[PDB]
Amino acid sequence: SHMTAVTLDGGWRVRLVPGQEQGKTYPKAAAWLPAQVPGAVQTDLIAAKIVPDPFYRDNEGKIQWAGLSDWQYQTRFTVDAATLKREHVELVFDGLDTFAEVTLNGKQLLSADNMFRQWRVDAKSLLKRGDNLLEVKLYSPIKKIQPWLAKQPYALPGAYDSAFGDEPEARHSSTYVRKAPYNFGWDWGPRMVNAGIWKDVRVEAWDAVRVDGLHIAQQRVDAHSAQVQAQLDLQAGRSGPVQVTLDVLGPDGQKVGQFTQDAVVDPGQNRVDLAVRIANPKRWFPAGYGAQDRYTFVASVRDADSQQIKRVTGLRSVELRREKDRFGKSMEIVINGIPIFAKGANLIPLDAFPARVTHERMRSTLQDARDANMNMLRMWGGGHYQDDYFYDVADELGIMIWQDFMFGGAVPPYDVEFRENTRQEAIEQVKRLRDHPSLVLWCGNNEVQTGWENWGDRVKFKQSVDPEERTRIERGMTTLFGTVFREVVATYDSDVPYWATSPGTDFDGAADQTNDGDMHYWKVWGGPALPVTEYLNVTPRFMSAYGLQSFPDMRTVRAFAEPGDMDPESPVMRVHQKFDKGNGNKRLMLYIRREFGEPKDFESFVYLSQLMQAEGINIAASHLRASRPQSMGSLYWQLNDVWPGASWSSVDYYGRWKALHYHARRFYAPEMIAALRNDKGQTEVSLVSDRTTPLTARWRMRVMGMDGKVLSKREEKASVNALSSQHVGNFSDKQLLGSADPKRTYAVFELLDGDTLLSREVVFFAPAKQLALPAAKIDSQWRADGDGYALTLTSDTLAREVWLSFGDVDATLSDNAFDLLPGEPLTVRVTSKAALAQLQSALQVRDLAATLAGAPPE
Amino acid sequence: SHMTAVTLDGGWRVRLVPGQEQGKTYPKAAAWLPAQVPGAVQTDLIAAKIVPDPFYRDNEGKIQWAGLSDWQYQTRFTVDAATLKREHVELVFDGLDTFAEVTLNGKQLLSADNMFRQWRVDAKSLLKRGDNLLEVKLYSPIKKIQPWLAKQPYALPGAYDSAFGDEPEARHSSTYVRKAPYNFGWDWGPRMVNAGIWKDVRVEAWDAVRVDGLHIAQQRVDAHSAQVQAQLDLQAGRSGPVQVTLDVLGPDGQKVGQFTQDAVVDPGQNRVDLAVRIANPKRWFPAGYGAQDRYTFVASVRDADGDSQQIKRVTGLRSVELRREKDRFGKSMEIVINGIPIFAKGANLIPLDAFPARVTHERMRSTLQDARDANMNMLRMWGGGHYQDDYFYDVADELGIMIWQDFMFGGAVPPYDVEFRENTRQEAIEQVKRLRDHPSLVLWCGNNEVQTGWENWGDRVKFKQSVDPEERTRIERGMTTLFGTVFREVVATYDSDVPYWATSPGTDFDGAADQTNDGDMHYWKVWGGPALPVTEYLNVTPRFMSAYGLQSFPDMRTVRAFAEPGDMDPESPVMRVHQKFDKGNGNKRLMLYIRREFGEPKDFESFVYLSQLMQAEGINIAASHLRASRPQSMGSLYWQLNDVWPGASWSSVDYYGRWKALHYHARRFYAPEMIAALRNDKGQTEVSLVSDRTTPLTARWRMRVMGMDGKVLSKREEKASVNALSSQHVGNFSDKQLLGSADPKRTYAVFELLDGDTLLSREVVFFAPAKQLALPAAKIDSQWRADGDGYALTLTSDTLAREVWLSFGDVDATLSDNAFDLLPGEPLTVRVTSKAALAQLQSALQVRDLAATLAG
Ligand SMILES: OC[C@H]1O[C@@H](O)[C@@H](O)[C@@H](O)[C@@H]1O
Ligand SMILES: OC[C@H]1O[C@@H](O)[C@@H](O)[C@@H](O)[C@@H]1O
Repeated sequence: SHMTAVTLDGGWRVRLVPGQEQGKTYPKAAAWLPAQVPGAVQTDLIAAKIVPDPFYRDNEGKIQWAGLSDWQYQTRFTVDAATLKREHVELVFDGLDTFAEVTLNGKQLLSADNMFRQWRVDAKSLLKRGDNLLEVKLYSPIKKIQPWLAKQPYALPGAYDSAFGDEPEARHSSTYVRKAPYNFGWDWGPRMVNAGIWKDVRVEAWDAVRVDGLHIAQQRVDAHSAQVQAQLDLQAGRSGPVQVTLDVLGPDGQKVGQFTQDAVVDPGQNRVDLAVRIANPKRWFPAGYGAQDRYTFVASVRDADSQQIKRVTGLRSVELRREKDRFGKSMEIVINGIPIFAKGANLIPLDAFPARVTHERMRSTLQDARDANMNMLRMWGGGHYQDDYFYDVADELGIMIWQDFMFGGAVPPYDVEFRENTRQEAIEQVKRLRDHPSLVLWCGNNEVQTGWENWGDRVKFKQSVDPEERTRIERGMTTLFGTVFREVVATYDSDVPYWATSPGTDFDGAADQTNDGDMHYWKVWGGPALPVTEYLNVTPRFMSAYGLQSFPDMRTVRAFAEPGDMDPESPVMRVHQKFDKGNGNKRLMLYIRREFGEPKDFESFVYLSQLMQAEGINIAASHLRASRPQSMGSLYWQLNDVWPGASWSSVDYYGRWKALHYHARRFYAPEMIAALRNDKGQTEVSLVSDRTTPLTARWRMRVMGMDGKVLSKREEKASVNALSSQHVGNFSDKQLLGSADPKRTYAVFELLDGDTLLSREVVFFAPAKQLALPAAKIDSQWRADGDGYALTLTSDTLAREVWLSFGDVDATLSDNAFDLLPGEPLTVRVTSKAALAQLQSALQVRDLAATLAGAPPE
Repeated sequence: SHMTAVTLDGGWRVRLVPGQEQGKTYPKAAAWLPAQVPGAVQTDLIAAKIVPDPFYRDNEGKIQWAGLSDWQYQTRFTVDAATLKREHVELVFDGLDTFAEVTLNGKQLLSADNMFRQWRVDAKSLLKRGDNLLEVKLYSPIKKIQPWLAKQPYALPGAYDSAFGDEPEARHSSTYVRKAPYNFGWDWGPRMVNAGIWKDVRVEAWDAVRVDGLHIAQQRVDAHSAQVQAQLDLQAGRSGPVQVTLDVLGPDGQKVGQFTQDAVVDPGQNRVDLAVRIANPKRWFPAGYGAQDRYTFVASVRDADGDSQQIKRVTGLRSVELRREKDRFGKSMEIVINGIPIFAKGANLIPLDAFPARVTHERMRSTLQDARDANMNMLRMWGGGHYQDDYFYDVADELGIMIWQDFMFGGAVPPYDVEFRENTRQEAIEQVKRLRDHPSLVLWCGNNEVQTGWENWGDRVKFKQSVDPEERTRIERGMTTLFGTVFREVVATYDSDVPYWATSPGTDFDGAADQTNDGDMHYWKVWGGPALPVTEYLNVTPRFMSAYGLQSFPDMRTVRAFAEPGDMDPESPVMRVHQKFDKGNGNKRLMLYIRREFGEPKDFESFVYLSQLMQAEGINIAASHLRASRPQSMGSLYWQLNDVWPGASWSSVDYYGRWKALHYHARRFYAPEMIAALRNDKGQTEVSLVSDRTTPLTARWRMRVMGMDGKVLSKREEKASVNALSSQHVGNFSDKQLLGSADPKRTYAVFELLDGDTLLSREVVFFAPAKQLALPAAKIDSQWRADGDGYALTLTSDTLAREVWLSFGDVDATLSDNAFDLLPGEPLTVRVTSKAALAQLQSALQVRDLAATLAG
């Protein structure tokens, strides 16, 4: 009949290839173990209790040997009556990580060398009735490449040194292998050089025609119409007639149209195209700009006996607008003719072990983005291309994906074999992902050009080789990221833009400029470690990375640590800090101390760390939105985590929100007031509106003594054009304070519609550690709210950065890390299965002033 | 209703833009003078007798001012009431050379800055009933670019210095303007920095829909079927229905398919694609590999008003593969057409005139027929020229001459600014869309010699090592983007069934340019550089040879056309002006090669003939060697086919279309079945039977060793079976075996390939340079016979006569053969084609041979 597929994900065992030193050291791993597919031998070893959980305390080093070893997977499967007589029977590996040799009933069947490629092999003649034996050998990429690398004239500038000394300094095998770069350890992740059959394996069988894919190519989309072309790829083993029927369903569920096309297919590849025009399309818009409407395209193929394939897709135009203006050349994402200031963050993998990521976690990550008012995530090139399901959720929720190809910043080799291996990966990933409306941009890599131009080790490298070799290496990069990826996108996903490298100017000129293209800014946190107010002096056309570190939630810390470890410079805490080769808690202390002095205890440390991060990023993100149209994007580093540890994330490994993620919802709000005080004692006030209509609204400013008294009060009408930022005042300290003590005085700025409160920013005139913050009495009052509750908070005085917690009880909050103002109640919604009485007793309430009180000197 | 178009080519006049010093110097140019459109102001001046013909003697210099000046074209044209009532009225310029500013009824209309671009402009609101005043101002690219260039930190390497000192040394404006590189002077052509409206101008008007193009996109083609997509590009002003009908006609003009598609168009651009599958297609094949079968696709577009417009494409169904596979010689490079690996046999094609606008269809056709007649299957259209006229490509489709199409970059390092890059991208798009449906265009190529120059030419090396390394990286990046990304992407987007090639010679940016074991090669160590003996050709065997050559002078009639008796000396000022290699001192290099083989020419006419013999025989060695080496090499494109003006060059056919000896030899060394008998410098003669047939060749070959005095020394004959598409070595003979102590100065060997009694191919081998031989004194008998339209001329020599050359003074006549060897006693009949009377022909007939030329 039609094609069939059977998944070979069960019955798998695994062990060390016989003869390795690791087999003597780990004899249990020399014998067969149950193996997960999809999975990793690493997680297989963990499940079998041969090694302890590498995420817990200091166990990271105990599993490093597995990445240095060669592995042998085995399974047995049966092929039945019907299957063996089909005209085609193929084995299909969706993911082999990475250097793989596949054997079927003892005969060599496939060599593989790309974690991101799908491998399809003709199996029919080698199969048999009943028991078949499938074997997959996986070779350590470190062990494989290093002996070859040791013999080379030079090693290309790579990624991170091994903390375990199993690779030479500045001689990294990772740049020579198409494998997720973060597997080799990063500056927020452990070194887990995974080996695995990390995606599904199938037996597939078919007769006359195989349906190789469906793509809805959008040719032009506007409000009047969408002209699309449904493109069907068909493999035929012989020449014959086919009949294709295409059904098109609206977002409402209605029936838009039915379309048919007859064709004769010929042996090999065949393309059958059906044009569809939709009048007055219900287009797909990013979050905050309308509905995430989508159409469904269902095609059937009758050959000489039918077959079904379905594509859900969203109609929209995408333009990367780069227009000359007074700040140079712009960079802005334009969806359905709407210029969208990009609001979001950088997305890294969801786990050190990618095969074990649940749908729930993928969905949760995106819903977190959504709830924090983000409209774009950048999928950073040091990770892996995501699961289909992840992209489904981004389509549904309206989170735009800026999709890096998976180059993380190492300098690639220029040999043809590497290039062509990478091309086929690119083609496969672009074909896989192209029909997701959320995928609006493709980007060749993370930071390769800017590293080559600005990082000391690249600069030293490129000047130490002969200039003729430098040209070869640069020609390699230019071709890979300027031609190969660009052409794959142009061929297979032609309606979306391509970008050579982030950050860059698409190879027009140099990387990382402030008046053209995008920028990653790291002079704050990294490098000279400048004060966070320096963020106010940087304004590129698009900021695609910047950030600050903080510790995860308390619950998360207890999850990888035990009381003996509860110190910023404990061995276990050090292991969980990956920045600045293990001594990055000093950098964190630097920033914490500047604003808050010395934390009283480890609890306050975690909190202050999250405040330092949250308040720092608020400065930058607000500054950038306020600068429109000078800037048109803010993607902070980073959204998420791979493991329990310190990082730049706003949401930790267990989905727990940091203070940053709650602040993010505010500074990314559709209507926002920015009031940002610079180091010159100048406070600039702007009203920002992402609305497509005019905003008629008022704003007010109030100057307050911390003793509770009002000093001055101003209010004005405001008319803000659509999609703009309007500067509405610029106030020196003298103007705001008069002779009032800066250490005892603050300012409140609010934006209102009618008198519904849209946004608020509270301004201070000194580092918090120098303030005379009042001691707040905060009043709790609960109330049923259906399945959840309403918690109302009232403070007699200013309370800064109020943090609500419930110990180990499970409850999430509509808001947290907020300011309370004198006599002004704030109600949050508490979601929890726990009863009112238990949330009563569990509730802990922390604030800045109470936290700073009783603190030691520095 | 349906779109209408009026060509605005009549009634132009032209003059210097007022206010220039040249207006004082050339008062007649300051006044209005008739202008020809298409044309050049240069040729308008010549027609007006304001300057003498720059092709004649040393008149080149007298017209240089015109390239340094700004020009004002003007014409009046009428627009009727109906046109003004169409929904759309546009002016279209197919070609402005180059920096142009267009004005209509005194209002600025269009700025243009690319010779190779088409410019369409909305004109309707500016037009008026009755008379309209159209003006085009053209600005000298030199005068415009040089003051800017002078303020730059460096100038990019590229092109030729001005022999007239009107641009500083190694600071060339041409690099920065999109204009035919050879206009600024080249090493076989004069400096004619043309300004002109050099292609047609039209007023076009349309209502509901404008049909912007038809393209037949070949998806897959084999013997069993061709799956194609007829792609219609429709411009609409308003939303509404269209019905498209498509007729498909086979090579015999009979309908092989009929198709219908309805669609609704919307404002702007629309694509209507019709899938067509042709069962058992009659595919297009290159010359020598079958018929040049073509299908005609006729589309009719009924718009929403119910009006119909027709558009047509004649095309050829064929698969093209650039096959590059690892083998014992490295990595191959061969073009494969309809599954047949074709050894490429041909030459490099340059423009047909220094003034491309006056080239006739007749000259285009004749150029391609010459190639056909010399057994060529491929011309490379070299990037220093211009994209050719539509008609030229039609004729190539017709005759089966494949075109290797360079984009028009000739070797200069280009600047890396975005504006230049995007200007060029639009030129690429427009050219690829215009040319894509010619089956003859089988490959697109980024440029001529940019990479190999950058890597191997002293001035580029010096230049790139002199700038800051960060600047070197910026320039290299600009190149790699332009030639590696932009052009590749245009071809992939708009002509995706043909291969793209970043640069000739090269490896497509995989690695370095000009390798012997990967990609193609331009080889110039013979003629150029160290100037090696021509037998060194036997030592050079790249995977594909896409340029190489030797110079010669043009036909004596062509020489007489541009020089007078007083000028007939190779070092006369006039002959030097017409020698453009090495700053006019190329006759030194020419004499080097001539003297090496033949000694000192007797007189000037002997100099011309020996120059042609030197070139013919030298190229013979190389071309024969490359074919005999198959599959090590899989292409021979010699530099060059043709000329842009009368002068010394590497061409085999001169500016007036007169065949040189090389062209007659080319027909022999490119013959489908060929015997190669090649003696190297160590006295070893390798004999190969070369067969381009797609079937086994069952044949015999033979050899006869002869004394100059007529005696027969030895003979041997042998049956041979030659595989399809192959070269078979069938002997290697030392001088000792061939000569057996006979004097090498007094002995020759004849090699022959036969099929049955039919002689297919003959090679005559010698054992010493001609100037060392004891060539016998030949007595050549000639006898004429009427042959219907023309005449049969039978020549019979009593001794060997080498390289017999037939001519008729200034009497016109063409020959079926020339520059041939006569063997003692063996008559050769040549067909003589001529309007002239037999009486005049017999009277004018001159017979030259090598021994008599060398006899002093
Ligand atoms: O250093 C924090 C992060 O900053 C980003 O810009 C990239 O360089 C990442 O690879 C890195 O992990
Ligand atoms: O030197 C003769 C010719 O050689 C070719 O390879 C190119 O370099 C041409 O530009 C040149 O005119």
